[PDB]
Amino acid sequence: PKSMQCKVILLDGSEYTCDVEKRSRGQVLFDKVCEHLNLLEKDYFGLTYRDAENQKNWLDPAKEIKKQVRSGAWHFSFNVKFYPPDPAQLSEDITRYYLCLQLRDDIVSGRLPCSFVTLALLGSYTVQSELGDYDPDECGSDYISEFRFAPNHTKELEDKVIELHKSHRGMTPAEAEMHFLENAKKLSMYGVDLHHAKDSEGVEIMLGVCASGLLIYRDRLRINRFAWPKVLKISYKRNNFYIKIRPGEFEQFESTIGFKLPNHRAAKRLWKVCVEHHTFFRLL
Ligand SMILES: C[C@@H](NS(C)(=O)=O)c1ccccc1Cl
Repeated sequence: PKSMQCKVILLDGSEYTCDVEKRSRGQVLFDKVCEHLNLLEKDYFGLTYRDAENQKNWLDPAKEIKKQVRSGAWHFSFNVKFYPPDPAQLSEDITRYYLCLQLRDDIVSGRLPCSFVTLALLGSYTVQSELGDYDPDECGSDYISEFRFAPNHTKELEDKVIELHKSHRGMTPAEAEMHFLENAKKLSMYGVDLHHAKDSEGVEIMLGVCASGLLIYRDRLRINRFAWPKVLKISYKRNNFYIKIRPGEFEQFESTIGFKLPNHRAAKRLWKVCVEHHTFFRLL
């Protein structure tokens, strides 16, 4: 039996290596990674890989790994797939911990925009969790933390993290992690997966997929939002992604909104992430 070596970037930035039989389905690798992480609440997570145009794809746990990575290296990342709208309801602190690690990367990367004060508050909870109670000894007036807090660091931000850290004396890691989540979960881009698209008039938009529904970011003025109840059906054809919207009571006919995606693969990827999030919505 022939086995392929897999490399998985974990959310702490470390590498996990294991072997699976070469015809293995994604679930086999995912189960190994989750066991390594002592993770039981597995349904919120997934593995991604980078394709031959270097975009993120979810590894489908039901399909052979070889038919998804195809020509590429068996290199993957471990990621949050479904962001819980209420992290306080997860059963395990270790689940909340990995969710925090993912969000820290969402913030540093700029995928999750955050005000100065929220960047500092989130950072303050990360420090409390990681180092425990504030200590002046390892924090001079010139202190800069090893922790990455934001897409752009300033001395201002470092100082505000320290000032807020001082207020958390006696907080345990699980408590600090829960506060981090209670704040992060309220950010307007929490758990929003963004896709570049053009509207039916060829105007560049962003489509966001999340637990509550679909977002169309035409720009800062006019964000259209479709709760999952409002979406009748989704479809893709060629480079096109179409959404059917229920009529208001007594209107007779649903409306169709069409979008142009970069290519066929980008359309299919959007479709699949919408289907997966809609099932998520359905079962909450
Ligand atoms: C899961 C998906 N099915 S379908 C028939 O492909 O549109 C769906 C069905 C109703 C609303 C939204 C979505 Cl995403």
